[PDB]
Amino acid sequence: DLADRFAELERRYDARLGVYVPATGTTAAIEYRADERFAFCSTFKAPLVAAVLHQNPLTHLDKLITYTSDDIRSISPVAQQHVQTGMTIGQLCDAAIRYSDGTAANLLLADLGGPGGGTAAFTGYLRSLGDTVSRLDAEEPELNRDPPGDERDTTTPHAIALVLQQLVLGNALPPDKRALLTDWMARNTTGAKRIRAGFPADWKVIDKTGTGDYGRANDIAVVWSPTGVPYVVAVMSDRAGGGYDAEPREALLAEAATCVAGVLA
Repeated sequence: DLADRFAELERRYDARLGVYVPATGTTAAIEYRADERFAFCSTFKAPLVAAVLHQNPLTHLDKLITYTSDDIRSISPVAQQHVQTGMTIGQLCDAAIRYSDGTAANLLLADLGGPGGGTAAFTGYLRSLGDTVSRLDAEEPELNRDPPGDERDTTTPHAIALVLQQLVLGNALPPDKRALLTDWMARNTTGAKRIRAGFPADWKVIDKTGTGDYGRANDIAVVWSPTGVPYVVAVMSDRAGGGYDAEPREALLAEAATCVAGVLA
């Protein structure tokens, strides 16, 4: 009945909802618009940190990266406070995952692929994980603003779930690197009202959110049942009918996750 429940969510919230939960050995795949493109918004910062971690020795995380206040062209709660100091790469990975800092992400992009090639190199990193569908094309903030229907800066819940399933559950990062990506997302500050709110509090929830224009509200998560069985949950939504300033409805994501929690019970 999962289709009819998800469709009622789309009726009630006036939204397009995309859900993908990969099949496990015990469970079938839960999928709803799972192969439609949704904007990444800030969800790309999780694989972005993975890409930085993967390409460099843990020594790189202590390289201090300098930037100005004019480099702050986006919501940057943490970077905001060093508009001349500089941060260490590990702290940008931190700010980019936990506070969704936009400046952190732009700097992490530049670290990854240089001044002109950050989004191509990020995209290439996903390609190397077997994701041939996702694309990042702009930096912060333009990547949150592409028109509905535009393929630029989009992923699919299917693609980003499979990517996530390789980063946290798979062997895409060495144990220590994997451990730090898992740490940052589990200490996220932004996801309380989305997938986390839809899952019973003794399931473990690790996530990275994205929010953008056209009512875009995303959460990608790995969750662990009380007995430790891991599931990956990608929930993406937009409310494009309302125009660029349409309000995102976090509660839609929480509800999606509640349905997911009820079939993985």
